[PDB]
Amino acid sequence: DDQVFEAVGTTDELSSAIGFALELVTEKGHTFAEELQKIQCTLQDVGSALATKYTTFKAGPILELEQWIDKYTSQLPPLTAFILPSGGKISSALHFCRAVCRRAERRVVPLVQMGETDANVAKFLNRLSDYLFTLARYAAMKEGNQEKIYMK
Amino acid sequence: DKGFSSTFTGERRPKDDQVFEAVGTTDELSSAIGFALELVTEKGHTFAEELQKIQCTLQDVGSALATPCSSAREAHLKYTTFKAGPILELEQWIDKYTSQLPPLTAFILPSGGKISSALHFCRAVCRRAERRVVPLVQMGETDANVAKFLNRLSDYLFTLARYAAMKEGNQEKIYMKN
Amino acid sequence: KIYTKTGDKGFSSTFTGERRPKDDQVFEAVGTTDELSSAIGFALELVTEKGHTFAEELQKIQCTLQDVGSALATPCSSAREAHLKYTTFKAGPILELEQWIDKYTSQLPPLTAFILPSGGKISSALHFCRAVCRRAERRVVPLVQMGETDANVAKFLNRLSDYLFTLARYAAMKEGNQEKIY
Ligand code: B12
Ligand code: B12
Ligand SMILES: Nc1ncnc2c1ncn2[C@@H]1O[C@H](COP(=O)(O)OP(=O)(O)OP(=O)(O)O)[C@@H](O)[C@H]1O
Ligand SMILES: C[C@H]1O[C@@H](n2cnc3c(N)ncnc32)[C@H](O)[C@@H]1O
Ligand SMILES: C[C@H]1O[C@@H](n2cnc3c(N)ncnc32)[C@H](O)[C@@H]1O
Ligand SMILES: [Mg+2]
Ligand SMILES: [Mg+2]
Repeated sequence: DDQVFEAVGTTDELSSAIGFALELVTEKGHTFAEELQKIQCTLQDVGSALATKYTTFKAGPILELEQWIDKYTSQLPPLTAFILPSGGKISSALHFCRAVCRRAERRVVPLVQMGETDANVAKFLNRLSDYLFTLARYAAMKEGNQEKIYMK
Repeated sequence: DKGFSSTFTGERRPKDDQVFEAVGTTDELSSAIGFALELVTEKGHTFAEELQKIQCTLQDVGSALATPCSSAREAHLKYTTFKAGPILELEQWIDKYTSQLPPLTAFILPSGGKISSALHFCRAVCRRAERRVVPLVQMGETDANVAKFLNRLSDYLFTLARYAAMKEGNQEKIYMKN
Repeated sequence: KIYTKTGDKGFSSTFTGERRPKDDQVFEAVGTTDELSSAIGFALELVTEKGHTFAEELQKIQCTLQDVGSALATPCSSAREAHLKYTTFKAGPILELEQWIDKYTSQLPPLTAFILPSGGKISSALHFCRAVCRRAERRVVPLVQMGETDANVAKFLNRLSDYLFTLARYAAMKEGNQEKIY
C-alpha cells in the first residue's frame, strides 16, 4: 500500500536528518550522541515493523525515551511558552529533526487507526518528538545560548 | 487521546487532519529557517533580524491555523483575523534587496554559499507549507492572508538567497539544458 | 516586481495554461522535486576541496531535476486537451546515472548490513537527499499511474536514489569514516 511506503520513507527521512544532526557534534563522548544513535537503530526497527496482522513492536524504547526526557527536564528551567527554534547548530538541527519526526507520526497514525501497525509505533514517535524538543533545549543550555521567546 | 489531539477551539481530531499537517509544516518551515539562521557566522546582519521576525510571524500563523473559523468564538477573534501588515513588510524587504541585485535573466540552480543554499531549502519548505495551507483557506477555515503571506515569503527567501550569494561574492550556478 | 500576486488566492498555472489549486498532485510533485534539488544544492557546499567529479555530477543532476519539474508540470491529458506536443522525457540521464552508479559501486567494499545514515557531513547529507528523493518518487508515481507524466521521470527518480546511496558510501569511504551498522 502507498500509505505504508509513505510511513517508511518518512521514518527513513527522520533517521537521515538525525544522522546529519549527529555529524554536528564536535567533541566525542557526549552521552546524547549515544542516545541519538540508539534512536536511529530503533527507527530502523519501526521501519521494519511498518512492513507487514501487524508485527509486535517492543515497548522498551518508549520507557527509555521517557527516562531520558525526565533526565534532561531535571536540569532545565521551567518553560511555559513557545520558543523560537534556535540555540546552536545542534539545537537547530534537532528542532528540524523534531518537526520531521512529527510528520512521521502523522504518516503513521492512519496505519495505527486501521490496525496495520502496532500502536506502540505511533506512541514511540510521539514521545520521540518530546525527547527531541527537550534535548534541543538542553543543548542550547549547555552552550549558554539565549533561547528566544516571542509573545504578543 | 493517542492518535488524536485538539485544536485551540476544542475540536478533537485525528492527528492526520489537514490542520495538523498545516501547522506541522509551518513548524518545519520555522525550524528550517532556524538552522539557516544559525549559519550566519558574522553578527549584526539585518536579515538575521528579518528571518527572526518571520519566525515570529510563523508562530502567529500557527495560532491562526489552529483556530478554525467554523468554531471560533468571540475571544478567538484576534487569531482568526490575520492582519496583512507582515505581508507588506515582506514586499518592502524584497524591494530593498532587488535594488541591490543585478537583473535576473536565467534560471538559477540552488547554490551560492551555505546561507544561500539553506535559504533555497527554506523556500522549498515554505512552498510545501503553502500547499498544505491552501486547502484550509479555500474551505473558509483560515484567513486568506495566511496563504498570501506564505506566497510572498517564497519570493522573499529567493531574493534573500541571491543577496547572500552576492555579499559573499559567490556566483550562482545557472540552469543549462542537456 | 518579481511577484505577481496571481497566487494569492490559492491557484496557480501548469505549463499548459491550465489553472489548478496549489494543492494539486502536479504541484506536489513539482515542489518535492524542487526540494530535492535544493537539498542536493546544500550538500554540494559541504565539499571541503575543489574539483571533485561527484560535485560536477550533482550539479548536473540538479539541471536534470529542473527538466523533471518542467515535465511534471505538463500533464499529458491537458496536452491533448490543449493540442500541445507530447512532452517526452529522454532516457539519457538514467543511463548516465547507471554508469556513475557502476563506477562507485565497483570501488567500495560490499555490504551485507543495514547501515545507519552517517559517515561524515557529505555522507549524511547525501542520505538526507536520498530520503527526500524517495519522497519525490512517491509523489510522481501516482502521476504515471494516471497517465499524466512519462514513466521515465519516475524511473530517473528511482535510480537517483540508488546513485545518492552509493555516492554516500563512496564519500564515507574516501573520508575514512565508517558507516555505523546495527
Ligand atoms: C523496509 C525496507 C526499507 C525501509 C526501512 C528499513 C529499515 N529497517 O531501516 C527504507 C525505506 C528505510 C529502506 C531503505 C533502504 N533499502 Co530497503 N528494504 C526494506 C525491506 C522491504 C525490508 C527490510 C526490513 O526491515 N527487513 C527486516 C529487518 C530485520 O531486516 P534485517 O534482517 O536486519 O536484514 C536485511 C538486510 O541485511 C538486507 N540484505 C540482505 N541481502 C542484502 C544484500 C545487499 C546488497 C544489501 C544492501 C542488503 C541486504 O535484507 C535483509 C532483509 O530485509 C527490504 C526488502 C526485503 N528484503 O523483503 C528492502 C531492501 C533490504 N532494501 C534495499 C535497498 C536497496 C535499500 C536502500 C539502499 C535504498 C535507497 N536508495 O534508499 C536503503 C538503505 C539505506 C539505509 N540503511 O537506511 C534492498 C537491498 C538489496 C540491494 N539491491 O542493495 C532490499 C532487499 C530491497 C530490494 N528488493 O532490492 N528499505
Ligand atoms: C497549535 C499548537 C502547536 C503548533 C504551533 C503553535 C504556534 N503558535 O507556534 C505546533 C504543532 C507547532 C506546536 C508545537 C509544540 N507544542 Co503545541 N500546541 C498547540 C496548541 C494546540 C494551540 C497553541 C496556540 O497557538 N495557542 C494560542 C497562542 C496564542 O497561545 P499563547 O498565548 O502564545 O500561549 C500558549 C503557550 O504559552 C502555551 N504554553 C503553555 N504551556 C506550555 C509549555 C511549553 C513547553 C510550550 C512550548 C508552550 C506552552 O500555551 C498557551 C496557549 O496555547 C496548544 C494547546 C492549546 N493551547 O489548546 C498546544 C501546546 C501549547 N503545545 C504543547 C507542546 C508539548 C508542544 C511541543 C513541545 C510539541 C513537541 N514535542 O514538539 C512544540 C513546541 C514548539 C515550539 N515552542 O517551538 C503543549 C504545551 C504544554 C506542555 N504539556 O508542555 C500544549 C498545551 C498541548 C498539550 N496539551 O500538550 N504546538
Ligand atoms: N507553493 C507551491 N508549491 C509548488 N509549486 C508551486 C507553488 N506555487 C506555485 N507553484 C508552481 O510553480 C510556478 C511558480 O510559482 P510562483 O510562486 O512564481 O507563481 P504563483 O505563486 O502561481 O503566483 P505568484 O507570482 O503570485 O507567486 C507556478 O507556475 C506553479 O507551476
Ligand atoms: C502542540 C499541538 O500540536 C498538535 N499536534 C499533535 N500531534 C501533532 C503531530 N504529530 N504533528 C503536528 N501537529 C501535532 C496538537 O494540536 C497539539 O496540541
Ligand atoms: C527498500 C524497500 O523500499 C521500498 N521502496 C521503494 N521505493 C520507495 C520509495 N520511494 N519510498 C519508500 N519506500 C520505497 C521497496 O519496496 C523496497 O523493498
Ligand atoms: Mg507564488
Ligand atoms: Mg515568481
